[PDB]
Amino acid sequence: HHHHKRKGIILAGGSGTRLHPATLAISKQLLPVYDKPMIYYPLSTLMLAGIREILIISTPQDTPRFQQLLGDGSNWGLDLQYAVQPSPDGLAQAFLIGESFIGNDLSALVLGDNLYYGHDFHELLGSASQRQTGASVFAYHVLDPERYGVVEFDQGGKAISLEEKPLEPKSNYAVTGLYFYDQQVVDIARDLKPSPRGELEITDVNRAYLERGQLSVEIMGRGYAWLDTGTHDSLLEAGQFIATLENRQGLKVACPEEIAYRQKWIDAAQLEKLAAPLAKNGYGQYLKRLLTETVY
Amino acid sequence: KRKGIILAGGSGTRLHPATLAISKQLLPVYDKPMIYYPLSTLMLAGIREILIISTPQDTPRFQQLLGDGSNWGLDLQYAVQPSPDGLAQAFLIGESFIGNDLSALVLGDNLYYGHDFHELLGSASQRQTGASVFAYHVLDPERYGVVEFDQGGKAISLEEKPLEPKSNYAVTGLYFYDQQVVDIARDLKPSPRGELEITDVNRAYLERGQLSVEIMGRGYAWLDTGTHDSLLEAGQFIATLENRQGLKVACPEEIAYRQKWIDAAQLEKLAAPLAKNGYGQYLKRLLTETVY
Amino acid sequence: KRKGIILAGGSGTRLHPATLAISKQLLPVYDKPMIYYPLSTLMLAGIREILIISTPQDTPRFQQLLGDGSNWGLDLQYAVQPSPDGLAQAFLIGESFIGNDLSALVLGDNLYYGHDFHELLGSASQRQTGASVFAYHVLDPERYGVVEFDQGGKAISLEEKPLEPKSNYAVTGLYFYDQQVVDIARDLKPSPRGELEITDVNRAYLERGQLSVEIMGRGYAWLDTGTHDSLLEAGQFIATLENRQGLKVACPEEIAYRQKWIDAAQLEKLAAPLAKNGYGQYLKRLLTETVY
Amino acid sequence: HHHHKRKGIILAGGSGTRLHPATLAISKQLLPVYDKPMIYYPLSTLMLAGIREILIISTPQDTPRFQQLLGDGSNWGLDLQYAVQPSPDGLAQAFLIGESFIGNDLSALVLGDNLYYGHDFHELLGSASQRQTGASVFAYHVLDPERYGVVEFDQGGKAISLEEKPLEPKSNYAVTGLYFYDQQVVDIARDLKPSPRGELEITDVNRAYLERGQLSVEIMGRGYAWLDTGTHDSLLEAGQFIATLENRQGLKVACPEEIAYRQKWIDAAQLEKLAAPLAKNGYGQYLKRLLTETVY
Ligand SMILES: CN(c1c(N)n(Cc2ccc(Br)cc2)c(=O)[nH]c1=O)S(=O)(=O)c1ccccc1
Ligand SMILES: CN(c1c(N)n(Cc2ccc(Br)cc2)c(=O)[nH]c1=O)S(=O)(=O)c1ccccc1
Ligand SMILES: CN(c1c(N)n(Cc2ccc(Br)cc2)c(=O)[nH]c1=O)S(=O)(=O)c1ccccc1
Ligand SMILES: CN(c1c(N)n(Cc2ccc(Br)cc2)c(=O)[nH]c1=O)S(=O)(=O)c1ccccc1
Ligand SMILES: [Cl-]
Ligand SMILES: [Cl-]
Ligand SMILES: [Cl-]
Ligand SMILES: [Cl-]
Repeated sequence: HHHHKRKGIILAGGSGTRLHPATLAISKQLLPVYDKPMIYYPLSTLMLAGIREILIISTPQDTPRFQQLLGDGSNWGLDLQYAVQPSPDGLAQAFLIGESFIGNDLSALVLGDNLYYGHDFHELLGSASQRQTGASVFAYHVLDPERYGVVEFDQGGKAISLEEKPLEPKSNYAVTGLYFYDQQVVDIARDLKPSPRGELEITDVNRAYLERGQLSVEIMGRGYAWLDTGTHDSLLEAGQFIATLENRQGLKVACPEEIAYRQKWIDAAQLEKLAAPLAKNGYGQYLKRLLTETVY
Repeated sequence: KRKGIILAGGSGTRLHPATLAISKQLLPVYDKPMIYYPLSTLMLAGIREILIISTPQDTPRFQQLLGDGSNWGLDLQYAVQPSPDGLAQAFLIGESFIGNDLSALVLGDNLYYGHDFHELLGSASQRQTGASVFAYHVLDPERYGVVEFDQGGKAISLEEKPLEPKSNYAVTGLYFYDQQVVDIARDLKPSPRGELEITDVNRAYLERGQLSVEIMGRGYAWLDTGTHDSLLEAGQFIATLENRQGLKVACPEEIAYRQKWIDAAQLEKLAAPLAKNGYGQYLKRLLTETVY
Repeated sequence: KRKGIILAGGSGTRLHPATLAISKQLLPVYDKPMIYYPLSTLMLAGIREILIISTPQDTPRFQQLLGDGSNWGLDLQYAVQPSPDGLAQAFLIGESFIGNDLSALVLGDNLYYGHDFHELLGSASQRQTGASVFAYHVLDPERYGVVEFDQGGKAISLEEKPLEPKSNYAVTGLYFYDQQVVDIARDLKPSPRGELEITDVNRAYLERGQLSVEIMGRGYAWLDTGTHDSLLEAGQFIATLENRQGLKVACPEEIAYRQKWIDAAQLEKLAAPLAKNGYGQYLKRLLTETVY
Repeated sequence: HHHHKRKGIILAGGSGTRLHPATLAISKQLLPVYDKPMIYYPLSTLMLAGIREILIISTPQDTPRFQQLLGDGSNWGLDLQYAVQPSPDGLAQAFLIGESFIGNDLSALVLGDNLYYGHDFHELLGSASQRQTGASVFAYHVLDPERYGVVEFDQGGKAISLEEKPLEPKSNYAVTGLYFYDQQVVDIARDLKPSPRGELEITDVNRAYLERGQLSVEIMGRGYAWLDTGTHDSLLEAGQFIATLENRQGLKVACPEEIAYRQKWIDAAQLEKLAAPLAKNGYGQYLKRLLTETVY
């Protein structure tokens, strides 16, 4: 039968019991990093990549809290839809849950607990999303590559293997929780078998693209900060890091209102209304300052 | 016998958007939910029957977190504050819970630390008549109830958020009352800023010579949770203590255990669901380590 | 009468390159030089005659920083440790300074904080015979002198950096001795790792039943300065206390002032050269504020 | 009479009494930021700009400590010379003190207490130093522009005024403590008169270049961190910021040995020797890892 843009997914489900009891009353991706909820950072990340149709995947328990926080996205020039993940059966599951949302479009997956910062981050995202076929991932040098998907490179910089949490990592380059995919991903994810843990592995997805000669791995250099939210200690460092940048600059990191404003998905009048309910705190005052300041 | 209340109500829009999705006192300070700290404080004071007051939206979540308390040897109840009309409203909402008993109120977002905290709370809770509060030296007393002392160290006035504070001594968020507080609370009128003021309660006792203001010395940490920057500093402070010591601040299960409100067997069971993380490992280690 | 020693000697190459240019105990923890903290500790213990031992390179700089002590009502002297041959060498270098008197040793990079620290030090310094030390629960006891206690709480062994620690109780860097320590130090032989061990001194008193090990409870902060990460945590801990309180930890001038070793007029003069910064402003405010 | 590259200056003199008593025993620029002395960061910054001949200006009291720390630079492929600043008479004084060092060459001034971090920092420095005439400065958005030299821009992005610590800043763009100059600077600095404070102002120097149509002002964007070392509080945040980046990555910020190595001012054998004396700590172990790791 005859036939004739990129959608975003934020996976913000269960971190199981790993951070209990801190996370007994709410999901991790609603905990604040400094002044804003965690999910603002990966959300702003998708927005920075130019993505406006976004699916937020969470637990059944917490979907209402995400919905209360973010609405349908139309205040920030977005359309946000919602899906639930009954059981934390792995990251690749986002594509089965997100199958009808994705449709026949390209996609991007971002972990709902991943924080990024740096210069020309916009352009780094822009190059990944412009690649219309294949998958694109980012490799970041870390102290503890054993905890991550690890990329092995040959002498000419070419990616030649991927291993999920190897005990003896071939390099210190970890695959970050930000992923760009073409229209082949749903089918790749549908045919995965659970790993020995009992999860549908994103690293198997990425390996399938690697075996087709269609995985781009770009370096996210050391001049970027890819922050750890894995532990209570790392969470605290993430808050301190953002607080230090924000107090130094009088500018915010991953303020979604700002990113919409600079993308011109919202205008001055719209942003002025969003500042009204928050006028008596620093966040609404910050939104108001953005209306009459040129920031390069 | 003394009953406890934790007022863990709404902090307006002051910390939005971080508190949009959920109330402050369910956010963590480092490894545990903020409310673990004031709950632990009441438990250290020997108080086992405790009323938790939160917004109507968040009461299910406090309930889900803490249950009826029986697993930690407590008897928890729950009640709602529909609107943030002032801290003294705790005694009106809590009137039937209190009954004819002595009471203590702690604010749901106040963190305490220090040597002999147990005996400081115990000397306040043993005082069967009158009211006991604590005064603590702060940088910014305008934000609090401010105690003025005469040259003999005797408290002579209390002012709520004065524009010109008389000293740097702030009343902490921890209050012990006798059987008169309910009746004093019932007679309160709203202040200029629309609230039933805990400070007017304390002023009623001060006017009868019945307010014991004890100094919480500079060797105690009373931590600030009122701003994003201070919520952060507190996490860092707790983390530095717990990583130095291999011991936890305000772990309710440990406090129950050392009060002997639960025995070894029950603590073992509590450590089971969390066995794979540090928090349950910590509980397990408490069974066979002597900590002075 | 009891004399003090601060051992502020070399920490090898362990923290290089940060300590290449200058010794650790002249680096700041937040607003003040590390040594202000242990010096303040000795002063809180009532000790006014104090010997500062540093490397030969850095003694001029300790001298330049602190002078003879007379401006703060102290009597400071100085001596050198040519090589880091162990903490017990303090008593050999310090032999003639000590004379026939009681002594206390504090390590130059140890930070203490807590309620009733004054009375904890005072009960140790009042014990005119034997030796008093403090045991503190830590995560990593292998790094320290480790106390083992029997079931009655009585100390029964000390091991320096054991591979298999018997408890989590570390001996802190703060030691009170009677008139026997010099003679015990003189008889020490170097350990396998080439040092005159403070732990062998304490073991000599333990074998005579003369070692008082008191618990420094979990409500005290004994902060770690041994790593870059811990030096940082300490700055953050001090900063959080001082910014919350508008009061300083281990300001020597305040301690002198409250001991009444200097009077109002002398404190005023001390606040003059620093008047344009917070540290001198702080000193000036101490003249006309009552702090309990 | 007939005639026929860029030198660096680090100003690391007195911060007066402002941080006393912390700075009573040593100068500020020898205090560590996390694991390394402060002066390593601006030094590495000059090295990143490709500058190998560098003059360190300090107090007479502390010149030996700087010399003990850094030597003559030949271990790191540099030549380091030393000068003293008897009295803290302003930043522009570096050019009178440095006059014979500079000679007839181009120059760069960096404050000895300035910390920078970000992606493509190398390329940002490269563009400033390639400009062979005029001066080049960097403008950075900050919360407290009143404390700094402030750049005013017109509607087309063009710099039109500079004011030193204005009470009512025309923008939030502060001039950073990193400056590139052509051969005119010594003469400009010689003819300055002290300000009402009694200092030779770097902002007057920069204004003189602006009045000649020869000041380039480039934006150092918000994706860079220009950290504050002005206060005990900011110092502590600077240490936390570096510690968080370093523990996350297993890579160092402004390790001078590394920068020399990557510039190829030193070779593998030379770097191996520099690791020998530090082998039992993390810093020497880090130098050793750099010998057999490819880091992009
Ligand atoms: C610091 N960054 C940042 C930047 N650069 N910007 C400016 C910006 C926003 C949108 C566009 Br279109 C181009 C520039 C912003 O408004 N908020 C930001 O957080 S970032 O590009 O590194 C970043 C963006 C989104 C999430 C996390 C980091
Ligand atoms: C550090 N403190 C503390 C202490 N002291 N203890 C020991 C202890 C617990 C219960 C009892 Br009856 C006696 C001693 C504990 O198990 N957990 C603690 O967090 S504390 O008394 O300052 C404290 C207790 C509760 C909440 C906040 C601080
Ligand atoms: C916070 N502490 C402290 C206290 N408590 N005081 C008050 C004080 C000082 C001297 C005396 Br005689 C009695 C009380 C002070 O002036 N400075 C302090 O730093 S402390 O006793 O825990 C302490 C003292 C000295 C070094 C480190 C901590
Ligand atoms: C994080 N940065 C950094 C980087 N990028 N590098 C890598 C690098 C070093 C030299 C060259 Br030629 C090209 C790349 C490094 O070895 N150490 C560094 O600190 S940086 O460019 O932002 C920087 C360099 C020097 C001082 C402060 C920051
Ligand atoms: Cl980079
Ligand atoms: Cl105290
Ligand atoms: Cl204690
Ligand atoms: Cl940028």
